[PDB]
Amino acid sequence: MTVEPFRNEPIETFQTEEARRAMREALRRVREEFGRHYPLYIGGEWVDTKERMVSLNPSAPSEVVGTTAKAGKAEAEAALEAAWKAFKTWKDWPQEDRSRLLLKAAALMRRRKRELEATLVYEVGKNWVEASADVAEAIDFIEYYARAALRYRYPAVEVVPYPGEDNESFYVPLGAGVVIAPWNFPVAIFTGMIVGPVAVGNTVIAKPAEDAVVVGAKVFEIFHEAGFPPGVVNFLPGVGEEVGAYLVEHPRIRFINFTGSLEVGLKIYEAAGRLAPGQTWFKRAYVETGGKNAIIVDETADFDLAAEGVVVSAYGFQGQKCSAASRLILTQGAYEPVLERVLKRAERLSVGPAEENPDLGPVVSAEQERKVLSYIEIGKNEGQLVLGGKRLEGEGYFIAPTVFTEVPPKARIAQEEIFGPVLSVIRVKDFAEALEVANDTPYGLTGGVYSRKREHLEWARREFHVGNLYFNRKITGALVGVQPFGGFKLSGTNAKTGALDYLRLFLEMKAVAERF
Amino acid sequence: MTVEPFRNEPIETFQTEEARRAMREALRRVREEFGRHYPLYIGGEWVDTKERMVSLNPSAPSEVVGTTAKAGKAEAEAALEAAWKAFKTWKDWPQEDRSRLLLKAAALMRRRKRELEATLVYEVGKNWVEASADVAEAIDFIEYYARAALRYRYPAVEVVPYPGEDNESFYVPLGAGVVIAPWNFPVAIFTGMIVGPVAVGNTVIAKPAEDAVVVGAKVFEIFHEAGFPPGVVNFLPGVGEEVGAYLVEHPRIRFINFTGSLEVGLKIYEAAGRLAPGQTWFKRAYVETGGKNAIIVDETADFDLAAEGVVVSAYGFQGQKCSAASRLILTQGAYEPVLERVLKRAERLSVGPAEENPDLGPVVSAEQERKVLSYIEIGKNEGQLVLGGKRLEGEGYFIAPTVFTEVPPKARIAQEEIFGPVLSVIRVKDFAEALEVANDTPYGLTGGVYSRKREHLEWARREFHVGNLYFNRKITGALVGVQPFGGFKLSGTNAKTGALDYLRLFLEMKAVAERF
Amino acid sequence: MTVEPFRNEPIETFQTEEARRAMREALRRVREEFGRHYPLYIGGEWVDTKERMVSLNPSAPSEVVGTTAKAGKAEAEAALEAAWKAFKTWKDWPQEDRSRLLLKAAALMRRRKRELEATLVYEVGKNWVEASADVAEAIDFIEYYARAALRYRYPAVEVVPYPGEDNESFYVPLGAGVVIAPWNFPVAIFTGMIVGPVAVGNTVIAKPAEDAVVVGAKVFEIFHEAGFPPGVVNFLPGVGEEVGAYLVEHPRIRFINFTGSLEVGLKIYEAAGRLAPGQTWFKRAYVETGGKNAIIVDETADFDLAAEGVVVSAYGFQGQKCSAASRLILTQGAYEPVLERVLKRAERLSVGPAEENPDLGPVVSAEQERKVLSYIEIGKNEGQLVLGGKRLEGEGYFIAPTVFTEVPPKARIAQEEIFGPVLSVIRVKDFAEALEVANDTPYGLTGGVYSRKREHLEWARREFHVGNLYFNRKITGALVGVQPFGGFKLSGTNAKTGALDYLRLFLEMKAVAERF
Repeated sequence: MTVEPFRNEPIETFQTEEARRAMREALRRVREEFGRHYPLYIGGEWVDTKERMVSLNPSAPSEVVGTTAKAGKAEAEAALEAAWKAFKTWKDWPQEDRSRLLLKAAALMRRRKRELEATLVYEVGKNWVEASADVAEAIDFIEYYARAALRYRYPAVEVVPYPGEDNESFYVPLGAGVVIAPWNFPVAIFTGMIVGPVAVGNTVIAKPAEDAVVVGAKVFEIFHEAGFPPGVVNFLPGVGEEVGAYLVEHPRIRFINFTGSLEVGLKIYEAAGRLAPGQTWFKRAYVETGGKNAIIVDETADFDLAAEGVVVSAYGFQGQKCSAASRLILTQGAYEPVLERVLKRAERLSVGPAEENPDLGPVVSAEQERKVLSYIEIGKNEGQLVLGGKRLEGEGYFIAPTVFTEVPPKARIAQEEIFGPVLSVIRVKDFAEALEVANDTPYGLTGGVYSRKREHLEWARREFHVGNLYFNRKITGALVGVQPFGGFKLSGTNAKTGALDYLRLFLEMKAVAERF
Repeated sequence: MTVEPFRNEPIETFQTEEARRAMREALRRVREEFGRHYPLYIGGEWVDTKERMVSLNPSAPSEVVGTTAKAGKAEAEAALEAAWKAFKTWKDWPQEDRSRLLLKAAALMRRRKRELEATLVYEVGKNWVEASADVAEAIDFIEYYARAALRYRYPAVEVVPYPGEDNESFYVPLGAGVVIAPWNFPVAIFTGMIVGPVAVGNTVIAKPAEDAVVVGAKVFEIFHEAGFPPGVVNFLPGVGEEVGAYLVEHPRIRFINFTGSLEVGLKIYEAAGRLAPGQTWFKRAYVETGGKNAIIVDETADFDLAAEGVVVSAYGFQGQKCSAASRLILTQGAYEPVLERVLKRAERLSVGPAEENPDLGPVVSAEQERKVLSYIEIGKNEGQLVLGGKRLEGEGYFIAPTVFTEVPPKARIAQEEIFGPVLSVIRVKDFAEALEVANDTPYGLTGGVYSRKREHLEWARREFHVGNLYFNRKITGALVGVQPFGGFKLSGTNAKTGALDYLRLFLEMKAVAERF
Repeated sequence: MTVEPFRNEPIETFQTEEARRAMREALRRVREEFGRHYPLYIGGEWVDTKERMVSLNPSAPSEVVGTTAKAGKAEAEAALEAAWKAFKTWKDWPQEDRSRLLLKAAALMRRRKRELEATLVYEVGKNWVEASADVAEAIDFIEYYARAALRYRYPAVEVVPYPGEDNESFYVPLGAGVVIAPWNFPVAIFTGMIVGPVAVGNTVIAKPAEDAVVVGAKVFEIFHEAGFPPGVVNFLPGVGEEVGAYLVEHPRIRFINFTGSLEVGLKIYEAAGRLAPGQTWFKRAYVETGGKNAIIVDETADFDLAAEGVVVSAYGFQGQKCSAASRLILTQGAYEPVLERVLKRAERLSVGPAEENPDLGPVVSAEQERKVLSYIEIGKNEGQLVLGGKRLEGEGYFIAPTVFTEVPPKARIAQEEIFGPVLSVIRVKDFAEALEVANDTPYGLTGGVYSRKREHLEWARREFHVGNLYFNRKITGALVGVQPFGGFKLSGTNAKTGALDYLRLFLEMKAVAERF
């Protein structure tokens, strides 16, 4: 190793005056630039288009936070040509050189931390700490993948020798692929999905989520200053499925890296399985498609600790997380004690403009607002509404922390991903039943258990079928390197982000023998 | 390690009297066993059916090597139920226990080596050494995967620690899957495709190729004797696409491991990408789909060494190998010298009943014979026939070693996998043109270069785009452990068999954190 | 590793206002609970008895600090049955699970640090820092052994392979044993002696020292909350030798872990060597039996540094340490300079109620007071009393720092462990003679040398025969992991605590071969 061992970027808590002052300055700088226009980034240069996209402030939707160019099929094709042209030489860069490029990008991002956080606050409605955790995670992905990539350097494969021959196996990148990023972690996941494949020699065309095109553009400003060769990374903000569909079904797209809804993920995986006219390979598609995550609490748990972790997991970033606790499974002995504590804590949560650092900002868009409110109506017909369930005053998309009790395990609100501040509480007889209910959903991303009984925790370690399980702590905020992130079942293909194994997905192996 | 380091099983050459005596007795006993009936193997027991399948001797098709039961949808469903029931407990076996079971199976297979080789001679027409290499490779897969599986034992993932927490990541098997094996390596690949997934905790339903159902049954006799728990491995010989289609599209099949034609592989990959009604996961499909492999020879090569390697690569097992040299690319200076030597060597090759240990036995079936002969007719209008090109006298499916020269790079016989004793010779100006022609096919499995020029060899190491490349030696016969086997492009998904990476394909990762 | 690398728990110095405030609050909480009664802990539950034991405050013996139940043979038998019942399943727990249980216990103990320290202050008379070091050491043992235990996980033995066979050697725990703990480190050593054996699969019956039964009970409150399965750890406070003798001589006690006086240690080792009626194994007995530790100072030393280290080593916790400097060996050139400095420092030491954080609290009991005063009388007949040697005013067992000079090397006070604040100074001609005198005792636990001469230090490294040797620093306070603790000769069996080797003592090995 030529750099210090990996360490996670500290998440700013803003408990110091300096931190608060720095954030206020960043917020002012960002809003003073709400009128900025960000073009597409293709072949190492910013390319503008006739049509544009408008990004709004979810805390005040009548306020524009920026505009960007709008990519169509023509621009997607141009980006693909640039990506393949770049791949021809980028794949030959020594891994040490590619890793240093990533490290430079991380250093540049770290120096623009407050700016990016403030952009997240205004563009997607994250409060201060949620914003800082997002940017810190992005930095972590860059730092982690830069180091992990070196573990695959030429020639990395362990093989059995043979007399009179040299047998050498090594990894090579796949080619040019497309990244389809989410709006809930538009800096962190957007960055990770791009730099992971790029680190080992692939080139990428990235389509940011419509609701977060501005912060995505700022991330590309960092890639540009870092010096990635033209074509290695491309930025294509767009409206609708045009760009994404064109690339996913393209015969010359080598791989697809996607994080988003199951609905879209299913279509992408199906399309990737088809041989487009003239295609000369089997496409690889990696998809992370959300979950319906539960936290189980039994009668032996520290009820106050459990309540706190549940509230953080259920309402952090307004519950707009694939890892969010949307189900609370309580055994009979823990039902009343835990529910009472959860309600008392939840009712004290503040909701308002994200920049004022409330416990909850607004949901991301009018469409998201419509979906969450629709699920709330569905919930009133399946469970018992005991807290919230209403839209709050203001143009911003403010929704109150909501809790439904007596929810049947197979109810729609207990099975479908709402992606909003809505928690469904389910009462069960014992721990065995808690596990059965926890596992009975089409998903398997995150899960948690609050209990002091060792046998219950170890039982869950072996039987709570989720990719990321947490005991006596929140189930959100997986840290790069510490907790490989990815799920089972309909939560995706188990592409563990923030783990050594992630990079292997973007490599193929060659074995070369020479008989002397 | 608790066993000796892995070593490849020696391939018998039958040069000693002892080896010849043992082989003659084995061949006689197998022949005297002609007509035997082998049932299906489901849930730890042999289960017969009303309908049956017949396996013929390609060297004398009027002879019935044996018959087997015929599985339908009902039997497939029963096998799937047994496989999932077995998975529940098999996945919990300590890895050391599962690995010892594999080692036992390898010891049992080793003691039945001559019998298995003799069965290959009669059922699929392999001469003696081709048969020995096949069985040796099967033993190698078992020995290799038994050891490789231990490298993934609980808790195998390297993670970054975090204060006040235990963070443990580990691998777990996927579930019950289906294996669709080829007829050309019915002991080796059949075995490898099954024991790899099983070694790490998965359960399998195996469908042998129609032309090799008898030897597949004998491999299952070994699995049964070894003691694999009921349901862990299941044997389902069948006719047509019924069984395979039913399982590949089944909502309860977790993964598909396939080796065969590109036509079938494309259909399987597409089907695996769809969510069958009620399916609760994204299916994994691994496919190895053949190739159009070339050997390049330039003017600096040892022409005699090259000619020998080309003949072995092109005509071994009648060219019925995904790794077979079906293209010979000669630079201008090497054209006449190498072609003259190849023709002289090829015309001396003996062809006849496999039991006689000829250089070439028969092709595997009447349909395969028809297809190869059809391609020969096509080739006559594309290139210049200079050797063979016809069926020989006899009931067996005997085809003479065939050579076409001055073949256009884009001719059908220079692009499509014939899978028969047909070599297409292409004349190019220089090495650069040779590499261009070598890469210009939809495949990328094996390739070779005969040259003394270091710069050409190293150039090919970087640019001859195939998964398994060989210099100054044959391009067939990849050894387990020594040469990870798998290709690029339409040759498949690059699932490298006989390599540590192979087992990772049949595992998913879980990350569990406990905050103390 | 799944947790951060081991680090020693910092020892609180109470130099901050917060630390002092926290201690004062803990002291108040502890004394407000002086009326508490603590039962025995058997089979996962607190079990009370008719008879009780009273624990007194050595700084004010008329004040009761708590009462506990009193175990007899019947309770010892009940605990033994519970321990064996638990062993049957506890031995099968994955090591990772057992280690996590220890880590939980450490976290719980860390959260109750001040409470435990305050209990040590009131129950055994430790001043503030001595109390904090004790609790910190206990936490260290738990953290260290939890990690060290994983180094022995299945299958940990390195063996030579053999053809056609699997040869696997692994460790397994012994069974149920008894722990007999000391009163001088009633949290640290009490904890270490228990959790070490327990971590690798053994079960334990622990008998706390009579003078420290209350703090021992509080440690068990931690074990109970942590969740050790019923029977794994048992608490049996008792009076006299009844409980200890019954268990040590029991045919069903597998091992004995003891730390205490040589008198008792000799009897335990002798008893362990006998086969009790019906016994089916050779008992293992580990004993740490004190010492008569010396610090040598030659004429090249930093006299001020030496004097400070000597005073700390001789009078820390009133000299009631197996590692305490009870002999000061001075070469002629260092005699006057060092003795003068030692006397000036020692005469400034404060003595009084432990809660006021004096340099010295009271000795632990009336019996200890009687013993120390008796040795002081013996000393007046062997050496020259130059400092202290008197009981101070107050009901508390306050004894002044004492120094005898011109002490013959073979005098009783220069050979027998006083375990009180009594230092014997011996003058010698040169370093060679210093080593001879240092080695001429029946013990060999700790020792120290203050010198700047490299040749003298390295000479001592090779010839000062003690298990724990220190150069130019105090000879007490061995840190877990840093300084494996244990001695030679009559100081014990050299069971190095806080070292990887410690756990091996509680394991036996099995070798299993399978011929395939």
